[PDB]
Amino acid sequence: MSESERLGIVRDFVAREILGREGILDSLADAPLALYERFAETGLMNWWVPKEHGGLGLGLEESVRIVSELAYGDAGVAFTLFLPVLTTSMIGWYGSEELKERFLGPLVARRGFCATLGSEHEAGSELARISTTVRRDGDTLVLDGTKAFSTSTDFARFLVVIARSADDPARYTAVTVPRDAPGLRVDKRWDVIGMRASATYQVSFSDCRVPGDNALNGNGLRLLEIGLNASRILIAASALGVARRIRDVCMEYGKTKSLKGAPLVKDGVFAGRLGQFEMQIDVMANQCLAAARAYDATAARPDAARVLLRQGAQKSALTAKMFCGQTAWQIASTASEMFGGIGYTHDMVIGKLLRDVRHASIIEGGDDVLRDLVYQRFVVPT
Amino acid sequence: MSESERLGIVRDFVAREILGREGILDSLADAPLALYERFAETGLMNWWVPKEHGGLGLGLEESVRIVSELAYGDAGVAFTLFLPVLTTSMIGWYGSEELKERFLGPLVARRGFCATLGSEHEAGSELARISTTVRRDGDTLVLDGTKAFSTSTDFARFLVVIARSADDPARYTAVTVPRDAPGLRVDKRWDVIGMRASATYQVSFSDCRVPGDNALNGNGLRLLEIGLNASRILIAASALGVARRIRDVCMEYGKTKSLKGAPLVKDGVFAGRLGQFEMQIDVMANQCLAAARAYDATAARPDAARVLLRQGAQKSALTAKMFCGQTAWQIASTASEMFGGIGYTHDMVIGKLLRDVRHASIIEGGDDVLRDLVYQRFVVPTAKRTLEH
Amino acid sequence: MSESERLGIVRDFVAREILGREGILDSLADAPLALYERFAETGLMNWWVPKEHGGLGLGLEESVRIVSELAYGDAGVAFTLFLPVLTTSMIGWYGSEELKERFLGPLVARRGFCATLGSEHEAGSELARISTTVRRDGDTLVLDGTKAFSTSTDFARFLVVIARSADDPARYTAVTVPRDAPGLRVDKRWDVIGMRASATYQVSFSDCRVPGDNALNGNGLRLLEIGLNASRILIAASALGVARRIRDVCMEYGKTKSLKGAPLVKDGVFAGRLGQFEMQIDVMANQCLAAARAYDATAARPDAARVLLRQGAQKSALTAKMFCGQTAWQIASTASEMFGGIGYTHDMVIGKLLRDVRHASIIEGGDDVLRDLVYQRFVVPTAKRTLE
Amino acid sequence: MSESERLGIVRDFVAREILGREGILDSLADAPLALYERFAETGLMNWWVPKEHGGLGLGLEESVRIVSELAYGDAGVAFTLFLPVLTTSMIGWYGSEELKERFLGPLVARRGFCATLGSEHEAGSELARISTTVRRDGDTLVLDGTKAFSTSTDFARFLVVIARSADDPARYTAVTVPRDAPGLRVDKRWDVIGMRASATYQVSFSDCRVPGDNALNGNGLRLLEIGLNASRILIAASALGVARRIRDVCMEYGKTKSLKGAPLVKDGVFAGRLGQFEMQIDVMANQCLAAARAYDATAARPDAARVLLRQGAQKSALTAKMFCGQTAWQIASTASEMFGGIGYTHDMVIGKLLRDVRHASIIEGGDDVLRDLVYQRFVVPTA
Ligand SMILES: Cc1cc2c(cc1C)N(C[C@H](O)[C@H](O)[C@H](O)COP(=O)(O)OP(=O)(O)OC[C@H]1O[C@@H](n3cnc4c(N)ncnc43)[C@H](O)[C@@H]1O)c1[nH]c(=O)[nH]c(=O)c1N2
Ligand SMILES: Cc1cc2c(cc1C)N(C[C@H](O)[C@H](O)[C@H](O)COP(=O)(O)OP(=O)(O)OC[C@H]1O[C@@H](n3cnc4c(N)ncnc43)[C@H](O)[C@@H]1O)c1[nH]c(=O)[nH]c(=O)c1N2
Ligand SMILES: Cc1cc2c(cc1C)N(C[C@H](O)[C@H](O)[C@H](O)COP(=O)(O)OP(=O)(O)OC[C@H]1O[C@@H](n3cnc4c(N)ncnc43)[C@H](O)[C@@H]1O)c1[nH]c(=O)[nH]c(=O)c1N2
Ligand SMILES: Cc1cc2c(cc1C)N(C[C@H](O)[C@H](O)[C@H](O)COP(=O)(O)OP(=O)(O)OC[C@H]1O[C@@H](n3cnc4c(N)ncnc43)[C@H](O)[C@@H]1O)c1[nH]c(=O)[nH]c(=O)c1N2
Repeated sequence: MSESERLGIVRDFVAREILGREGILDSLADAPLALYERFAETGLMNWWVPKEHGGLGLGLEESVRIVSELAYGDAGVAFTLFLPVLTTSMIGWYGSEELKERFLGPLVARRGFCATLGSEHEAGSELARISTTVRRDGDTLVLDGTKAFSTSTDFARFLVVIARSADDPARYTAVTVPRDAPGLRVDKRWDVIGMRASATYQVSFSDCRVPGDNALNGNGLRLLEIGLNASRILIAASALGVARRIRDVCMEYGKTKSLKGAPLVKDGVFAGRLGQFEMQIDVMANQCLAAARAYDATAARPDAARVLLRQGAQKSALTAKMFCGQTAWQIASTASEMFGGIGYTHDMVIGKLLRDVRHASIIEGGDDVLRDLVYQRFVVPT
Repeated sequence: MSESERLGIVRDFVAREILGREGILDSLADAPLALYERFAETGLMNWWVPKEHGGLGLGLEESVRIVSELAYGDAGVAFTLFLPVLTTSMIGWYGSEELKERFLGPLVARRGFCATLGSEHEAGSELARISTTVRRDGDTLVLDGTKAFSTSTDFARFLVVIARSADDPARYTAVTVPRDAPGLRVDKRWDVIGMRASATYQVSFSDCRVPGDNALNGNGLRLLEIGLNASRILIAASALGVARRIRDVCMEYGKTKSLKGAPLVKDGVFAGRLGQFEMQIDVMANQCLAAARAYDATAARPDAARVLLRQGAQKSALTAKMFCGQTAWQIASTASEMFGGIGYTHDMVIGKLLRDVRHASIIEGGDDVLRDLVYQRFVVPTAKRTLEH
Repeated sequence: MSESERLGIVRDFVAREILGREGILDSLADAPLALYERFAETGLMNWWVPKEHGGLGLGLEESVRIVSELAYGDAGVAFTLFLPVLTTSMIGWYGSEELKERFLGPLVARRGFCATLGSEHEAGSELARISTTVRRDGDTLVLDGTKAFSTSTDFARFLVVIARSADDPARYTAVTVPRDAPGLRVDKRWDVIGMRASATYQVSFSDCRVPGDNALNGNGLRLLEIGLNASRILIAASALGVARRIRDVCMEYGKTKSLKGAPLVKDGVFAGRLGQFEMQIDVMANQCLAAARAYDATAARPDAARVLLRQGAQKSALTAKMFCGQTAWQIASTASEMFGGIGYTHDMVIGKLLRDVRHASIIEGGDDVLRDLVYQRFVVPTAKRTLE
Repeated sequence: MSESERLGIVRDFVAREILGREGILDSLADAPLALYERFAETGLMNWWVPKEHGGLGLGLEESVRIVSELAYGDAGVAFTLFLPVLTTSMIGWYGSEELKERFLGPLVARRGFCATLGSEHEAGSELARISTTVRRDGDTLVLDGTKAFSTSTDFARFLVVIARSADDPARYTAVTVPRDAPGLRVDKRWDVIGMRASATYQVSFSDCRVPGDNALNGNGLRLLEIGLNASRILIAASALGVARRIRDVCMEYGKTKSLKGAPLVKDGVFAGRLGQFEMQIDVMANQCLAAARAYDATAARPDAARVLLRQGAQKSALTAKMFCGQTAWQIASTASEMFGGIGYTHDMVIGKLLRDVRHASIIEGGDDVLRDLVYQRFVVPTA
């Protein structure tokens, strides 16, 4: 199947299961929504997983296009569908071959979800301070602690938990945990203000025991940073998709709205806003594609796992999320006033799109964290 | 009671009835919420209505402070409680003595709401194009048409409707209508994204008959512009109140959030944001008060109704709502990213405050409409006369 | 005469001596320009100095209107003419009666300038770290050190220098120094990017000796903060004046520029920008007037000097300079693109007005300094109190 | 000659002839400055001209890197050196072989400048209203009219003038004119507020006669739009280079400025600003490269001239100039306040860089014009 044919399948899924269903998608309905099963039936679930595990092995450049099309429909749906790339990419590069086969093989075959548990309430983004601990006890690993936010965990097949070693407090380990391990408790689902088609949870571990072979190889904080390269780029692509939707929603309104005796699409102030939007969308698209191409070129190296350990955070993954999160938010903010009073009602979608797009600058590192990281890694040394 | 004790009563009301009860206020609950009757128990309902019409006669300058305090708790509650100033000010200035005694005379003692119906879907802000018509039938006026948005109408005691005459080339008339006039239908309540403690309705008229004496005296679109001077200033005051709440929510979060081994209130980036917020709040407050003082000075003139026909839209009422609506949105927008992931949840109030404060730049004229009005009314005539000219 | 007649005199001065003379004012010519002596002849120099010293004693509210009219013509001319209020207000409240008669009397009668020397290179705005010292030597004070920027000093009658005592753990003192004091050296004039009708200097002291009675009474850094209340409000009023000029320059251009077959003043995008400008000018004006009225109400109190030591920096003086500096810069930035290519030449004044208005957010404390000061003085203590 | 080697030559030229010389560069000195002859001596003048006319034939992608390096030193020097691409690309695609041999050949070998005269005062960007006229007189063309702004004209070898046909008012023609043609008058040099190492002129024509074959083939307004694809992308690349310089000036100041007991490079507000600048520079770079790569792919087609007549303005050329002009101005605006009082003096370069970068959003179409063009061409039709 061609790349163009796959994108048409995604576009038909959006038109068929998302567009016109903003009501249910924005309702924080019992998870998972049936539409996720419908996406499974496309054959495109986990589309990035390598062919060695029965996946399609699609590159991140193609993923940018897929995610932009999904998020045009609903950013919470796109998020839920691409975010497992964070977990699978960490397992792909730093798990043993037997661990990869135990978890990734079934993930693809069963059309399932997985999740990564990094965030904690008190540590915040200062991840050296995380308090979730992992202890060796014979042939098992023992997890204890509370993890603040993780998406899809309740219906995931397995999780990767970033933990600090109690044995050596200077050591951090990523630990694979199956969903129904003893001692794993889903504490609650968060009442998110947007992306309300996604489900995000607080999770607690108390004497949670898993086999010793379940740890990934490497500093868990460095592995997390590497896994976030893919998800940060696709969060940027999601913001691009919402901005495209906002543009199209403005044009649909402008065709029928009258001002000064003509459709609003003929008005100079409106034209100026939409031309600025289109410029911004063009730049966001080129930035996402540049970042994805760089990601794919590195992942194609036969030594990619070792190369990525040296690299850590990819500069253009950080800058793509920063730029697209800021720009799509600014587009939504402008458009939130372009529909008069009806734009202040749920009869128009712009209110939802604005809440949805707000996630991009917040999740996986806010812009204070990421500005500092870009500065320390790519300005100070240069 | 002093002005200071009245504001203490308003603050106590917000503390007792609004703060901590944000869930019900954001729920679009069946209207009117019981808290509006509880506000009437303070003695402050319709606080601006002149002494000559049975009210406390508080000035708009004091109203700015009252609204700011109410909106600090909830902008939709504030909005519901001050918006009738638009209606009562038009009737007080331009209604006949008989009409004023019939509708304004009892309003304060009844603790009643009233509403103004200007907006329409097809006309937009081009109200010269309104399609709600008023036709004369002997000593009676007959209304027909659909009005797009009006706040509190369902539980209001009476309304003022802006209509175009069906008997004249281009004549506009403000017509007073009791809530239960036959022919008046409340079509639906709007599912608003914020201010969900306020209730706003679409309303239709079919052969709705009222006495000819129910028409206010004057060009109805000019009367509406004059009435909007007060509500535009108080919308600005509401945005100021929400901005003060956002500042305080940031400080409360910063006291217990840790960064680099110390509370966030010690961080330089945080301090910079809050110092900027405080500057913007100070500027908003001085603009609202300046606009209100100017309004009060005109309204105290003995010929105020005649003066206001000549003046029309007050420049600083327009610029107050423009500035405060923009600034408070910018503050909420900045603050929406200052709480990390928990700020993306309903565990924090910022998401609600962002939806609430968004109303200020939209309602009673968006900023494209208001920039053009300021330009045409004040910039163009001035440009004739400048030292650079 | 009346306040309106006074403002007409200022407007006439601007129309006759400033407007149309962009080239000379922007040239960093030998200072002071002759137009300053022309202004002296109006009888309005040092218009704020109290009548007890021969001055007109005009309030800061009126000063806002005067300065905005001057700055409409040229922000550097306005700056040069109002900035001595920083120095004279400190001397007026915290100098001895003898010191006030020795310096303020002649300043008015002789139509002179004076300056305040606070800023230093190494200390920056962290003026607790200033390295300019003052040492007692019997009944005389001895000053040593380098001061970074001070306006009009070379042709000023006298200065007030903020110094750190060499005889105390941490004592700061404001010291009056006559221009002809031996040991006072004007190192150089700064080649400023805008306000090139003003002259600002680096100044050094070496064994510069003055009588002990030349010291003002009080913590020198607090006195400075109090003196800056007036000058910060008037910097705000200057930015307001420049914003008014930018609005008017846009309207004059728009009347004769054609677009889509009609004057640009009929265009919707233009109307929106100018409506936004006018909103911002109105808000700036009301902020400046509020700050000035609060300043005037405090200064009218019989115990004003004592009250001001307790109050220090005035919240609305800081917020006025912050707001007007940011807003006038935003207006100039927008306008710098509104004239097409001719706007990128000296045939239009917008390039100069942009450079001129840039001063307002930089001078007398940048916005990083001022946001932090507003935060520490007004946000942190009131967070002890709030309904939430 | 590797590409990295060529870029090293450019960087060495910037270090030798530009850095530390802001005084002279900002002074609107007698033009052309001697440094342009020094650039000619590198062998890189007119580096984009195809090898068919003796040029190096470098693509626009490499040109983006070259211009960014030049503009890092001085945007006005960069502008003067790359802007002839507008003129040469028009002649290359729409001139006859004889015209190309007559004007493009010698341009490369003689290391000269050429210029395009499009803008007019009364027409503004409403170019259908241009009033400069061209009339046929036998086998010759007669030009009459005043052109508002043209860069390097006084020392150019030749010009392309956009004119309206006096015979058929519906027709627009691009006409090549030798600099020394009788009837061509350089009226004045504009006193520009920035890029004061460049020279831009008002030019008038009175009975200016040239051979008929000096005309390019095609609608002159469409040809101008096509030529502007390259120059608009390189204006964006110039703004990028100035933004990189501003970042570096901030870092050099922050290393020696003290704040709360530590160098300013340790301060959180400063780090936030510079991290934001670096993100914006990365995005600008990737947008310029994407636009240049699309330009190069189209220019490499055998039928490029025909393809480009259909295409007209390239979307990503417009969006690159729009984005980079806005972003680099915003960076300059923020930095103009980051140096305290010394930043308000000519002891610091930020004042000049601010004036320099201001050109990018203004020249070759302001953003009101370009937002409307992007809207009409790329938003409205895509139903
Ligand atoms: C819907 C949804 C979905 C998910 C998640 C959250 C949400 C809301 N997350 C967690 C999310 O990625 C996380 O919330 C963000 O990275 C932000 O980190 P914190 O909330 O800890 O705030 P954090 O502590 O980083 O920042 C909070 C505030 O503190 C200030 N601050 C922080 N750093 C600063 C600095 N350097 N300088 C100045 N100020 C600074 C700022 O005001 C900032 O807004 C997650 N997690 C996970 O592990 N797996 C998952 O699947 C998901 N998915
Ligand atoms: C919660 C709530 C409560 C109320 C109301 C609304 C809501 C949402 N209103 C109505 C409200 O005041 C009204 O919606 C606003 O004035 C805006 O008018 P329109 O919705 O018609 O949009 P409008 O047609 O004015 O604008 C829609 C869009 O058109 C564009 N546009 C409009 N004018 C333009 C211009 N000059 N130039 C360029 N673009 C332009 C802009 O994109 C703008 O966003 C009301 N009404 C009433 O009568 N009584 C009441 O009590 C209330 N209360
Ligand atoms: C034309 C002209 C005229 C005058 C003056 C200057 C000029 C240019 N001044 C001096 C002027 O008031 C002084 O330049 C400003 O107050 C700023 O002080 P510094 O230059 O020391 O920079 P300062 O050290 O305050 O700031 C420099 C940079 O450091 C950063 N920074 C500083 N504080 C920060 C913070 N808290 N947080 C984060 N970042 C921070 C910022 O990047 C800022 O731009 C003056 N002086 C005088 O005594 N008498 C006079 O008459 C005049 N008049
Ligand atoms: C240093 C320098 C160098 C050069 C040039 C200029 C300068 C200053 N130019 C000319 C330059 O490209 C030209 O100035 C710009 O394209 C802008 O065109 P106009 O100046 O005619 O203003 P234009 O008329 O396009 O715009 C002026 C103002 O009108 C308003 N406006 C315009 N269009 C609008 C719209 N659609 N909607 C709303 N408002 C609108 C805006 O306020 C705008 O700022 C040139 N020319 C040439 O032929 N050859 C060359 O080499 C050069 N190089």
